[PDB]
Amino acid sequence: NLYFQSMDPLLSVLMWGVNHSINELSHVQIPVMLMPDDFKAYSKIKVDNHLFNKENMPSHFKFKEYCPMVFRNLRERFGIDDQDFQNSLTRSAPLPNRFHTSYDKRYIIKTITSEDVAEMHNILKKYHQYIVECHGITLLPQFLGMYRLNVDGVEIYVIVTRNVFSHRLSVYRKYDLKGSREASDKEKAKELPTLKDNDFINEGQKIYIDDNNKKVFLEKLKKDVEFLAQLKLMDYSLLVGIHDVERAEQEEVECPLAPGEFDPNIDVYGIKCHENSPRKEVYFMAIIDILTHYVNPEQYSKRFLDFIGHIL
Amino acid sequence: LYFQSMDPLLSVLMWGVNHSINELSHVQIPVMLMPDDFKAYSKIKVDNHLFNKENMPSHFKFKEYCPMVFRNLRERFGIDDQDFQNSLTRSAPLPNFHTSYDKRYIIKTITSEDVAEMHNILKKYHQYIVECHGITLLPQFLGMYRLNVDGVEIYVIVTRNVFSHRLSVYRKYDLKGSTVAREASDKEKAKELPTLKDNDFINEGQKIYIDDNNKKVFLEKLKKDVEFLAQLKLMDYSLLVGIHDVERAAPGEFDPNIDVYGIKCHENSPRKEVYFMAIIDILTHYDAVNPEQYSKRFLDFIGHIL
Ligand SMILES: CC[C@@H](Nc1c(C#N)c(-c2ccc(-c3cccc(C)c3F)cc2)nc2cnccc12)C(=O)O
Ligand SMILES: CC[C@@H](Nc1c(C#N)c(-c2ccc(-c3cccc(C)c3F)cc2)nc2cnccc12)C(=O)O
Repeated sequence: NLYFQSMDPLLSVLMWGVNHSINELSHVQIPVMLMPDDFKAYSKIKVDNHLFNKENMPSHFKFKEYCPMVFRNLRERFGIDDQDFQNSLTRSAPLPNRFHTSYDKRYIIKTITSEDVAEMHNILKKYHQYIVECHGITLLPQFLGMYRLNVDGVEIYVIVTRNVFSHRLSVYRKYDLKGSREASDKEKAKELPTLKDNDFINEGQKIYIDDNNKKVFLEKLKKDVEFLAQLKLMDYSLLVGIHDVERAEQEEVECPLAPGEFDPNIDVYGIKCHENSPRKEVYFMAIIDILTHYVNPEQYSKRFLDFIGHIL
Repeated sequence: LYFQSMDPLLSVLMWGVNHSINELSHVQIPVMLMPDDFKAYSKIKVDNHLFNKENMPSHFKFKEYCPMVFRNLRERFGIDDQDFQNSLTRSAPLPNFHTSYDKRYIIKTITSEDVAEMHNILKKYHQYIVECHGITLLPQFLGMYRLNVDGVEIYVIVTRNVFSHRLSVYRKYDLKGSTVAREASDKEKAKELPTLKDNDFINEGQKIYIDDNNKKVFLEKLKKDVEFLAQLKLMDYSLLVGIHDVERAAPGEFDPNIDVYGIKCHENSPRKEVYFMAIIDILTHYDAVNPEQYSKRFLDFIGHIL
C-alpha cells in the first residue's frame, strides 16, 4: 500500500503532510466564501514516534500548511479534486530534475525561501480575487498548496504548482522567455536544455498557432501581465514546451487518445499547431516564477508582452 | 464527520482514534510483534491558527501507547480497524465511563499508574491472548491513549462492552465473592439500571440458568483467566453480569461474533433470559487477602451461583 518511503526524508514528510492535510480538510466544512482570517491561517503538526514505523518514516518531524482553506478553494477553482491531488503527491514519491514533479507529471514541487512565503501572503488576497474574476482561466502559475517541513533539523518551505507541460505528451524542446539570456555550454549538453531568449531567436524557432488561438492567448497574457505589474512583480518567464508528434512516434516505436491529441481539462496550457505548420507540434505555454517584488514592473510588463507578441 | 462535541476531550479522542487508524493503514502488518513494540508510542501535537476553529480545539496533543500491539489485539479479538475507527468516530461516545455510539466499546479515563501497570502486564497479556486464540472472559484492551487540550491531560483505555449492542439489560451485577459488605447504596438502587453487588445478588434470590455444557465451558475459561490474573498478582476484579429478559418484547437472539459474552438460558428456565458475563477492572497489583486467595474466593462464589 502507501508507506511514503524515500531516500529523501523531506520527501517522506511532504507525502505524509499532503496526505495528512487533505484527510484533515475532508473533516472541515467547505465554506460558502473565504473570509479574511483564512488568508492569515495555518495548521502545525509535530510528530514524535518512538520505536514505531521507524523503518519507513523519520521518527521526528514538523509539517505546517499555510492558509489551508484558500489553497483548497484554489484547487477547486483550477478544476482539481482534493482526492486526485492527494493521490498525485502521495501514491508514489515525486521525481527530481531544482524542482520535483509528481510521479504522474501533473504537478511541480519547488523549495522556496521564507521571503517568498511572506510575499505569497502579501499577494494572496489579490491573487485569489483575480482567480475568481477570470473563472480560473489564466496563464498565471496555479498555486495549489504551500508548506513548511522540518526533519533532522533541516527546515524548508515548498510550493506546489500545476505542470505547464502535459502529463503524457513528451517535450522535445523547452524555452524560458523574458524579453531583453542564452543557455550555458553545460545546460545545452543535457537531454532537455532549458533554452532562453537568444536560443529562441538564433535557432530560428517558430510557433505555428492559428490567428484565433494567438488572439485568445495574447489576450490572457496581457491581462495576467497587467495584474502582475499592479502587484509590482517582475522577472517572470513564459515557459514554452514543444511536443513533436513525429519524434515521440519513432522514440516509442523502438521499445483512446490519438497522436498530438491531449485532454484540455488536464493539460490545460495545451495549444494545437495550425494546419500549415511544417511539423505536427503541440505547444504548452504559461507564466512561471512570478514572485519578485520591485527596469520597473511597468517596463518589465511591456517588454515581456512586446517580445512574446513578436514570436507569437 | 467533524468530531464535534460539547466536551473538547471527546473531540480530540475521536480525532486521535481517526488519526491512529489512518496512520496504521500506512504501516506494514508484521509477521509477529517484537519486544520494542511493547515500549513504542506515537505523539502528535496540533497547533491551528484561524483554521477549523469552530468544530475542534486549536491546541491539543494525542499519544497512542504500543500501537502495533493494540492493532494486533483488535485482529485477535475479531475486530476490523475500519469498523473500530467507525464505532469511535462516526458519532460521539455517550457518557453513562463512556459507550461508543453503536454500544460496541467502553471508553474509560485511567491514571498514569494504570498506564504504567498496563505496560508491566502487556507482554504476558498479549501472549495469553495468543495461547487462548482470543477465547477469554478477560477485558479486551483495544487501545490506550493520552489526550491534552486546554492544559488538561487524561489517559484513556478502550475495552469491549460485556453487554450486547442491541438487546437491553434489565438487571446488572458487579460480583467479587468478597465476604465483606458489598451492597449497592440506597442512591444506586433508585437509578433505572442500578449496579447491584454480591449481597444484592444473594438477597434478591437471583438465578442464572445455563445448561451443563455452557457452564462447563464458561467455568473452564474463567478458571484459566483467573489463574492468569493471580500469576500477574492482580486482584479486586469483578464478574460483570447483565441479564436481558426476552419476554419483554428476532426476540431471544444475538450475533455471537458481535455480542461474544452472550449465553442463552436453559430450555427449562422459568424465564426466558440471556446472560452477558465477563471479567472487568483487573488492573490492581498486590504491591499497593492475597491474589491466590482473591482468585480462589472469586471462583468458589461464581461456581456457587453458576
Ligand atoms: C524553467 C524552470 C524549471 N521547471 C519548472 C519550474 C521551476 N523551477 C516551475 C516553478 C515553480 C515554482 C517557482 C517558484 C519559485 C519561488 C517562489 C514561488 C512561489 C514559486 F512558485 C518557480 C518555478 N514551474 C514549472 C511549471 N511547469 C514546468 C516546469 C516548471 C525547469 O524546467 O528548469
Ligand atoms: C460496572 C462498571 C461500569 N461499566 C463498565 C466498566 C466500567 N467502569 C468497564 C471498565 C473498563 C475499563 C476499566 C479500567 C479501569 C482502570 C484501568 C483500566 C486499564 C481499565 F480498563 C474498568 C471498568 N467495562 C465495562 C465493560 N462492559 C460493560 C460495562 C463496563 C458500570 O456500568 O457502572
